Amino acid sequence: MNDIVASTQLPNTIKTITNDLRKLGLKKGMTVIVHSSLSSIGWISGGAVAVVEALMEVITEEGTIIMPTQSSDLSDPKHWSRPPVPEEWWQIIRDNVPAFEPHITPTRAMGKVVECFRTYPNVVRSNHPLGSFAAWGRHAEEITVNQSLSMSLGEESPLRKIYDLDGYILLIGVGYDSNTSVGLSEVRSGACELIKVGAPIIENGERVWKEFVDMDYDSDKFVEIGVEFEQKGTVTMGKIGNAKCRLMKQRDIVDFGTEWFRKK
Amino acid sequence: NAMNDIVASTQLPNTIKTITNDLRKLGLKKGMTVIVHSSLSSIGWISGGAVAVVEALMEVITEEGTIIMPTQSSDLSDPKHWSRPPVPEEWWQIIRDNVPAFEPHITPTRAMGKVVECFRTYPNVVRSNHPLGSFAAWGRHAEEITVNQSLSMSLGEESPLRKIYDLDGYILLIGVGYDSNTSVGLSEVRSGACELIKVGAPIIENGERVWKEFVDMDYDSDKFVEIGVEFEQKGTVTMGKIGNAKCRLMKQRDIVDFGTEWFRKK
Ligand SMILES: CC(=O)SCCNC(=O)CCNC(=O)[C@H](O)C(C)(C)COP(=O)(O)OP(=O)(O)OC[C@H]1O[C@@H](n2cnc3c(N)ncnc32)[C@H](O)[C@@H]1OP(=O)(O)O
Ligand SMILES: CC(=O)SCCNC(=O)CCNC(=O)[C@H](O)C(C)(C)COP(=O)(O)OP(=O)(O)OC[C@H]1O[C@@H](n2cnc3c(N)ncnc32)[C@H](O)[C@@H]1OP(=O)(O)O
Ligand SMILES: [Cl-]
Ligand SMILES: [Cl-]
Repeated sequence: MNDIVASTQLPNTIKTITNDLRKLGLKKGMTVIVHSSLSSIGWISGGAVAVVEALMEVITEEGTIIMPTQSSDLSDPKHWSRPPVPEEWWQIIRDNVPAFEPHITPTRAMGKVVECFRTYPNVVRSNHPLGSFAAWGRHAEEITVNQSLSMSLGEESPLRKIYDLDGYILLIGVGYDSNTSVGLSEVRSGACELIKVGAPIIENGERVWKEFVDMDYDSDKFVEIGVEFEQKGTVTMGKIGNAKCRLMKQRDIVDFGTEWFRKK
Repeated sequence: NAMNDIVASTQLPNTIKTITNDLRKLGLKKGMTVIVHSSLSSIGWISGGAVAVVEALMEVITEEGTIIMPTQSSDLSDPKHWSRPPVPEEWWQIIRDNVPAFEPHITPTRAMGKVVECFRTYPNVVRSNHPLGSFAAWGRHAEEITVNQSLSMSLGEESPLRKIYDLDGYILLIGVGYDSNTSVGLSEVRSGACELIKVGAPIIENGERVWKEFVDMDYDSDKFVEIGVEFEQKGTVTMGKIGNAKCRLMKQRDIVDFGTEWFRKK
């Protein structure tokens, strides 16, 4: 916090952030999926809330804002790597981990900006226990509704609805390893193996541990993809405060990513 | 490596069930009024994290009891007085003109913890109207406790601390000490322990952002830990473990009355 204060000349505000966003190319009526690091911007008067109102101010109710709202805490611990756990636990976890509930389940590894956004009124969340998304504005409903359990990031997912709407991805202080849209590139190219997975859901107002199948998604290659993608000079770059940001068409990068994965 | 440590220091995973046992053996029970302060990590590894702890509390207290937690948002306060991290005066007036108004369902808390962030978003959980020192509550007296908080004297005789007092309710500390024990700020108000300062914050007055100036105590938890140590000598605090976390259950009137008397004796 001390550092963030020191590295900032004047405070970022809803107004400054809003300028920065417009200079960069965000505009009224656009569809955008947003990924962010709050600290990278520098000190902000209002933190997470300011970044959310600024996005809202620029895009407006006639535009649409989406953000990933992933809750991997709820996943089968068999496959747990980041931190791992003893096999005696596994079956206890499956039998006791609380079911997914849109309004309730916290995100993990998404950031304060996402935590703040998902609790806003009129912001709606998709129905996936592990790979949900939240959306606001004009196509909120259409984007978040009827996500399939299997293939969370596939052709029945919000990623594809953003694709069909020819929308944009915005990266604030983060690189391609956070660019969830490229998962759809994975699916479309068959980049990863399938695995049997599970999660807890409310089936008939009744907790149930549901097994189903998904890709072993891997953002390991995303950064590489992004570097080679940017050689085409189709990404807009500029600062929000101190943060290096990026604005691109989602179709652009998803299509590049599909072709890239195949070329291997 | 923290998540790693927490896992390593845990024998079997904490769950809604285990946490609920521990609460009951400690003395939490149906129909009780309780203000809860916590460190999630202190418990050890929990299947479901914050959500587990929240459900466990509801499971024990039930809709016939009441749960309260502080939902403070000091981010929104006049930067003149900022100490923890400070900011150049050139900013100060900009901050007052631009920092977003408080909104109960919107404004994140600062320094309260994941358990509070999770709690305040639960349905049926209602939050008081203060832009800096709000509280959130659930169950039988949720409404009565959180309603009509005065601007000035946030933690005073028009605050939720007092409503908890009148109800003869409890304080629960999970993995945290008396420096987190917000109730004692009533003791401060009752005893006149701190100076009064002209403060401000941004509110929605008529669907309209307004910077409001008003007056409060310069509240100081610096002495709480000392107060707590001397308080516990009377042996009226119940102690026990939730997972790995050393916990404490006491009657709020007990500690607030001791605290009022303590502060005066000086
Ligand atoms: C394959 C896939 O799809 S990947 C999943 C998609 N992922 C995403 O979209 C998330 C992408 N973002 C990231 O990965 C980021 O690196 C993060 C969020 C993980 C980490 O970024 P951070 O800035 O460290 O975290 P975050 O954005 O939550 O903001 C919190 C930090 O901002 C800082 N902060 C607090 N208040 C303020 C303020 N007023 N002004 C500026 N900074 C502040 C604090 O440092 C805080 O950290 P703390 O929680 O340790 O106090
Ligand atoms: C006088 C007054 O009015 S002041 C007091 C008002 N405030 C309060 O009552 C707050 C009381 N609590 C405190 O003071 C504590 O020190 C805190 C909350 C500030 C810090 O406690 P922590 O345990 O570090 O954090 P918190 O309670 O948010 O728990 C989240 C942490 O638990 C850990 N965690 C995450 N998942 C799990 C899990 N399944 N199991 C266990 N731990 C987990 C993580 O470290 C997380 O922190 P990070 O993810 O940011 O690294
Ligand atoms: Cl668009
Ligand atoms: Cl008195």
